[PDB]
Amino acid sequence: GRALAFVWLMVEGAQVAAGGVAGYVRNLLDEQDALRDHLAERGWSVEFVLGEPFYDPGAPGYDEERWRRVREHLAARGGRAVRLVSDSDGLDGWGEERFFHALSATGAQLVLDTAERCDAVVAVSGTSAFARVPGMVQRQGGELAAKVLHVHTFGLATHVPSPAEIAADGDVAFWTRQSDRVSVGYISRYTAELYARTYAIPAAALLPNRSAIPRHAPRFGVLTEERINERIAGLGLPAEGEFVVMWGRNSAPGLDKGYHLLLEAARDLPGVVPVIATRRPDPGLRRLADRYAVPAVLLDDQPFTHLSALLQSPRTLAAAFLGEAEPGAVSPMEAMWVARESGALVIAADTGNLPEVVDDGAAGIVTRRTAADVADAVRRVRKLTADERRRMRAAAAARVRARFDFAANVRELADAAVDRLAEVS
Amino acid sequence: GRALAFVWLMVEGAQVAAGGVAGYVRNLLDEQDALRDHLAERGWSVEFVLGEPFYDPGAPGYDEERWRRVREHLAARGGRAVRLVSDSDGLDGWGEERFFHALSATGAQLVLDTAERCDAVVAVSGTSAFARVPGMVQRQGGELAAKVLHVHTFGLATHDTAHVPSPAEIAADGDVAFWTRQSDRVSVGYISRYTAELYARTYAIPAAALLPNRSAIPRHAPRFGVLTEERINERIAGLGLPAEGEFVVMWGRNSAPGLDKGYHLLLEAARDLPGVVPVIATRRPDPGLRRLADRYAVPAVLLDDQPFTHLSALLQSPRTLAAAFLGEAEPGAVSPMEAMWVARESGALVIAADTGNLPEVVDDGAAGIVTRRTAADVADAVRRVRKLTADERRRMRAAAAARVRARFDFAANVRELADAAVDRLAEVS
Amino acid sequence: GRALAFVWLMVEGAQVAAGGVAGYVRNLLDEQDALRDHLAERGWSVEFVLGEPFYDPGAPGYDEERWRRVREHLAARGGRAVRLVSDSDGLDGWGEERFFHALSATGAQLVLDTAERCDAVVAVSGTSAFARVPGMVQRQGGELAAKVLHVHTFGLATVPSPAEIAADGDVAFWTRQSDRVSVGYISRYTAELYARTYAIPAAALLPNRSAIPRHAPRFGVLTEERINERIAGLGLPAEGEFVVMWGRNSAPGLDKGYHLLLEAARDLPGVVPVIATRRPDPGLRRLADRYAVPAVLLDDQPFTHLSALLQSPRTLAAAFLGEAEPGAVSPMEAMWVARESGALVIAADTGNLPEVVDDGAAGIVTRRTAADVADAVRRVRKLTADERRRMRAAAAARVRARFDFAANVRELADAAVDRLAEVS
Amino acid sequence: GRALAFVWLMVEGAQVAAGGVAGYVRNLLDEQDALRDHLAERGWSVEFVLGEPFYDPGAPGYDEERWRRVREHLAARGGRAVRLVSDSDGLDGWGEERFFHALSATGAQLVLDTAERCDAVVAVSGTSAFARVPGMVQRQGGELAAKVLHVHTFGLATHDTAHVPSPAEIAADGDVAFWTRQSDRVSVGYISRYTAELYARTYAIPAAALLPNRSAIPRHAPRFGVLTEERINERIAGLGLPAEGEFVVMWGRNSAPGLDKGYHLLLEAARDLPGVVPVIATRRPDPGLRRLADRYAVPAVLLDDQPFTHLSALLQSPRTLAAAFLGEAEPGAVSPMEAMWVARESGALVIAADTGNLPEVVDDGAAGIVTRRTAADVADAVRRVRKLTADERRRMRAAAAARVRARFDFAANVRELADAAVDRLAEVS
Ligand SMILES: Nc1nc2c(ncn2[C@@H]2O[C@H](COP(=O)(O)OP(=O)(O)O)[C@@H](O)[C@H]2O)c(=O)[nH]1
Ligand SMILES: Nc1nc2c(ncn2[C@@H]2O[C@H](COP(=O)(O)OP(=O)(O)O)[C@@H](O)[C@H]2O)c(=O)[nH]1
Ligand SMILES: C[N+](C)(C)[C@@H](Cc1c[nH]c(=S)[nH]1)C(=O)O
Ligand SMILES: C[N+](C)(C)[C@@H](Cc1c[nH]c(=S)[nH]1)C(=O)O
Repeated sequence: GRALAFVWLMVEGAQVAAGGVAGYVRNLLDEQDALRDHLAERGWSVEFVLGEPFYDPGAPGYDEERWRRVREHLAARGGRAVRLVSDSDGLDGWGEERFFHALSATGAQLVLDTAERCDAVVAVSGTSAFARVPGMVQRQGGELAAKVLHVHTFGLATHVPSPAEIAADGDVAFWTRQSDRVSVGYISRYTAELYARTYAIPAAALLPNRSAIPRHAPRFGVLTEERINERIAGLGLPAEGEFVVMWGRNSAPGLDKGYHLLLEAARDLPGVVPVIATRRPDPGLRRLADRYAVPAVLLDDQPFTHLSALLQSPRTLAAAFLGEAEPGAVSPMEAMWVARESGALVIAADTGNLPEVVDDGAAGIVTRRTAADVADAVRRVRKLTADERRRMRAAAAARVRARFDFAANVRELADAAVDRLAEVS
Repeated sequence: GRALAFVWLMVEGAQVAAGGVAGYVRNLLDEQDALRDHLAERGWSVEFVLGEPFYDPGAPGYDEERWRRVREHLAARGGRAVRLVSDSDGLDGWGEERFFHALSATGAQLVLDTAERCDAVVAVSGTSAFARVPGMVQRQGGELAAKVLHVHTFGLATHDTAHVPSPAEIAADGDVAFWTRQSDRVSVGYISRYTAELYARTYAIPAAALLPNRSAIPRHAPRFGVLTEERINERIAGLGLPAEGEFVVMWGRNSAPGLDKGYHLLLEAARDLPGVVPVIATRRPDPGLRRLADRYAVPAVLLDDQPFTHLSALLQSPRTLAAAFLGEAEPGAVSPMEAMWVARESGALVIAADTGNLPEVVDDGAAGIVTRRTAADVADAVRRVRKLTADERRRMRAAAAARVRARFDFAANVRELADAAVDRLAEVS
Repeated sequence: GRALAFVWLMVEGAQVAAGGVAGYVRNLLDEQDALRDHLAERGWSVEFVLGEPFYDPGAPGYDEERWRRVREHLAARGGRAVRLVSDSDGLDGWGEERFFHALSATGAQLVLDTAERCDAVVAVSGTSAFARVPGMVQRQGGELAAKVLHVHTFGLATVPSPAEIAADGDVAFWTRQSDRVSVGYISRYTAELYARTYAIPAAALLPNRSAIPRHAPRFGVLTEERINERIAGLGLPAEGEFVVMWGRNSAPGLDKGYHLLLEAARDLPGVVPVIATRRPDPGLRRLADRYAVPAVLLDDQPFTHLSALLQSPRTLAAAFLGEAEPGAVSPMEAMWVARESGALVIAADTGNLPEVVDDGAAGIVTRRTAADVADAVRRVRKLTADERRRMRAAAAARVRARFDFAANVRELADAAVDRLAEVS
Repeated sequence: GRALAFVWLMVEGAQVAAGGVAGYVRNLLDEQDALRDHLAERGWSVEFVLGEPFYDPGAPGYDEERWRRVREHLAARGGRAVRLVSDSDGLDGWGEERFFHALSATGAQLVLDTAERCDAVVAVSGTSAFARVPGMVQRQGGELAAKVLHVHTFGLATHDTAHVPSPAEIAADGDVAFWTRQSDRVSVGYISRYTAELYARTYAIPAAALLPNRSAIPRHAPRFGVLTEERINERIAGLGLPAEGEFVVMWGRNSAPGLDKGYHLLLEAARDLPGVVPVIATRRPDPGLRRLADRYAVPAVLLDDQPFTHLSALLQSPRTLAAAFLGEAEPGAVSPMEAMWVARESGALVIAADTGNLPEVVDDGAAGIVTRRTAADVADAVRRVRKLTADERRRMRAAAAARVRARFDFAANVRELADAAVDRLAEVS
């Protein structure tokens, strides 16, 4: 009576790796053995089942060898990776009604077939593509469905999504209210609040699946001053100036990252040099800096090795996250973590999950989204004594360890799911 | 800037009539001319448009002469009735994804085509089958969509039935809830206290997106006339009622999946009620209730396709103890309102289940008897009606009649909807 | 490279048994050991996988014990039964687009999961509910899909629902498009019909021909003692030569033709129609009296009593007079149970009926008029006892040769294995 | 009994114009008055109704002034233009199941709403997106459906593309093929020899359900006028053409996931064609063609959003050796007919892929050069054009122009459609 399975239903991560869902799957597999050991102590024998839509080898980001490494990793542990029919051509990984409906039907199939051979199943489904899985299983699965707890995560349609997304998320919201076995896995304090209010999700049906980073990954290593300086040598940084760093996607219609707010505020920050690394070159930001006579360094297509060096440089005053609400950005967590010994302190807008990340001012600086507010937040960082920066840097590093550690947060999900199984049963 | 159209998207009401939606269409057509006069005082020239799915002549409740009268009534006033494609047989006024999707698309079409030839449109869509209309119009209709205020109304997917709503119902009502919070031009018309609280608590719809469309009856309709004792006995003489016993009356659409009208509860309770004769009038014959009555050895009069003249007489007869309404989760049933009103002088008192809108109708017990949905509770409710003091029987009858006048008057409630829609339109401009 | 699986995708037959698909599943499992033996000698180790939509225990025909038996039968043989999500409540076993789409998606999933652990798969899918399975596997399954041969069987739309038309049009497209997609025809009639109606290439038509399990006890030869014992309660006249018909009542757009025999009996002195319908038929009563025809009209009769009727030396013929049906097995049953005595078969010239009676060599073909029926009966009466011997033997041999379930499921397996080799 | 409507259900042609369907709508409207006169002689009074899916102003090819012109053109003749709900954003004239199902439902609605006010309707539906309209009308429309003859036409799901048609395309065209066989009132309008043979061989459609709707051009349109050498040079002068080299011209909608126009095949072949300059004018700019030309070091001139005046000049210039049409499976392309006609005096000869309707257009080699769809064959085809004797070049140019006159004249071919539909209408009655 102790065979426990986690079924991870993910739109990418094995055959294809091209975004945040795939990173989640990879950190998951790195944590599998530790999670197995942890749950053995609670008396469960854990296996992992991974479900991913069939991809065509010509899909963007397809990697036959990554698929093979995933399959071997899970098989070596008595788990399995299963490619799922999605009534599609295999080139995308997203779609409309037909894609969502078929992939949810076969994701549900995988859950029930896993329930057939196990004693208990935690089905962790992600995105609108799998949002119908809980209702399909719980409506039709009979005694097998009563072995399953669903945790559906990674976004509910927010108030323009497609009709397919609206309907699928409306379906999972219905089933979360309807069934004791359907929970929403919230990725942040912000989405837990949003979904309770927006979808009338009951508190008892909200379960933590909180976004985090894998703190021990090599890409987060602390760098020496010597290595920092040789990595940033080709970035064209000025010999003088305190850097305030931002990076990410270019601002877009409906996606204001707020880079312009730093450039505007830098007008009133003598000795501050904005350093902004966008996905692609940004002529608009160049024209804005030239108009304001602000000496910004504007980079593009920078690798994280180089952002980390920038963030760690003693010349770097802060890292700024000034964008509109996002539910689960991990970039500010990466900044607080790689700067654990030197460099940036974090300035965060009061939107989305950012206040939670900087602990509402205890591990970083919160600002409203205006140039004057951002200017005042920058000089609040400059005003800190060396000792005060040391305390806030330590607080930010501790906050990542305490709240945004991937190993702890997936353990938190598993414990909550196992606890909820017992309570429902 | 004066041509205002109400577009009513209704799953029945002209070719087909079986339940409350069709009664609603009859009610608004009877009130249309008065509504036109009233809205003209508020500065609008009002036209009515009715969209109903094409039906096959084999459909239950089909009457092509009713379709003729409705189409001609509307045409004589410059309005129109329009039969709507729903990608189906036409043999049923419900369906799944294909039915909902095609009907919402063509209902959306009718809205936008009306918007193109008018200055403003109030699009009143009813039930999950049309719940996607607001989103289809507002997503794709461009400038024509900006002339429309949506009011989506009537029954919806809920957590209050043992039968789980279909995926199509769940998706559609999720879609319209999304659009109430996404669009200034998408409101829901609550038909009852029960649906209003459901919109806020289940669907998280903001209070500003709620508009009144409260279930009600046309009190002055001749079919609600008080009857003489002679005319009562005349009408019930051909119903096969036993010479002895007191009647508990029920009527309505047959129970079906997703629609538990609770007739079986009265039959069950009647084997503990020795002098009680259930009288159950369903739209269609119902062999299933006959098997239940037989199985229980319950003497019950099971009727079908009864005209309201005969139901009214049954409700007013001194031989009738009660009329019972035992639906699992009525969103906004008007039949208990009809009983309270037609019995204002004599006859039945109302027994109502403690679910859906029924407690609001009987004023939580001041205007009728509230019962849990079990055979033992229903039997105890019949006994409660029997044991009332004379003063309490008179008081409850008067209170029920007064509640219909104050809360469930169709002329008042449809004017409330229309005044709220005209105000909301002014707000969004 | 020797692991072969047959994946049978069926809307019923384990959790639920109500119609012909369930009977097919039951006869197939009885034949599994023989098929395994037969295919082992062709170099294949054979596993059976059964996929059926999840049913609720309240579904009509639900039997938890039949489900357990099928489960044990397949597990004992290294196979499995798999219940399939169909995005439905589990009460029906049929539905619309949502049901067809989900059930085909998970049917396709079961095929591909089977292909992952085997070397070759024959995916036998049935009815419009699984008709999208070949397309979903072959469009998206990659290298796993190239291990699969699809045989889609049990009906193409020939007024069906939009969902049936679309699903069957999809599989027709895929049968033309893909070397790995075949249509399993159940009769000579449907093989011709699908070639003409759906432009199915000849190389994509594969036999899955309807048949009966000849050796089932329900087809046992009865002594005259047992025959007379079983028909004693049927209210048969002391005199008269019977012409027997049985099956469903005639319904709108599905005329079984019972009235044609009653009308023809007006011109058949000494012939007594015996008609056993599913439910009582007051219309047939009204019509027998109108014509002063002495008919025996029965309802709800078990095959034990039908078989006794068909075997009685008093029975002249069994008649099958309805409009086109693609794969009726009732006339095969009549030809088989009368192999030693009783009825010879009269068949309308519709659907699979001419094939069944070998176009007159194993029975009497008739046009669907009362005069033709009466004439057909006269021809049966005219036959000498030696000609009746000839035709009864031809009819029994025809069932053994063409309508034997064990042979026809072997014929399917051999055709699919040959097709597999040819595609590689 | 004289009121006849043609309902044209078109995925583009008013709000949006990019390809052949929109060109057909334009040709049709210009020919409307002559069709009305001609059908008046056969006893019918004819109205045109146009249905096109709602588009957002951001859709490619959108022009609000074109929409207004079409709407006024039809209104002035007592007809109408109707934008149709398709349950989509309006950013694209295609989609999957949702788009197909909603647009077919509202197309069917427009057909039936037209049948209610007319005596007879010819419903011309185009492409897979409307292929379910005949079945939707005929299944559910009752007496109104009995006034309609359906003619379904244009591109469809085939086995002739490397990209497999989508499930929605396969289902919809399977559905119209079924209804063609099931209903006397459902025909398909073949636009080419290729689609006629495909209807019969792929979809088993009976020959009596096929009516002609053969792709054609309005030869007398001013845009097909012969140009002087001076006017040719003035129009080509602003296109950035190199001083030296002979041109091979292509133009059309950009290639897209289910639409391989073969532009890349010409750029490929040009690596083996030292004196040849490809000139490719796509509706939209096309970064990918520039990357391919750069990768191949081919000095192609890549144009976008060119007016037909300038394409005509390119095609007539003696510097132009050929116009190439290299689509994978054109159901009925008219662009080769435009080249054959406008170059009747000078300029291009036509190179046509050996697939789709293209071999029929060039009379299997008598009116142009047929090529297999490979780079090596396309380059061979260009060389074959160069090596023609003077007599054969002259003869081919004349044969090409004569073929358009004889087989691809729009005024004759749209009259042929209308006469065949009117004949078919009489037979079903
Ligand atoms: N005359 C008659 N009217 C009926 C019958 N069944 C239902 N109705 C009417 O149909 C309407 C039912 O509406 P409601 O009580 O709101 O329930 P709904 O049918 O579930 O919407 C009422 O006006 C009933 O009086 C019947 O058998 N005979
Ligand atoms: N002026 C102009 N017309 C174009 C362009 N691209 C396509 N067309 C016209 O659009 C129509 C294309 O129709 P056709 O050749 O049948 O191909 P389809 O687009 O695949 O239907 C023809 O009339 C073309 O001349 C362009 O870039 N400029
Ligand atoms: C099918 N259904 C969901 C059970 C509803 C549909 C409906 C009809 N009237 C109203 S309100 N809703 C019903 O019939 O009550
Ligand atoms: C999307 N599609 C199937 C590739 C077609 C649709 C179409 C547009 N015009 C015609 S004809 N068919 C196309 O764009 O050519």
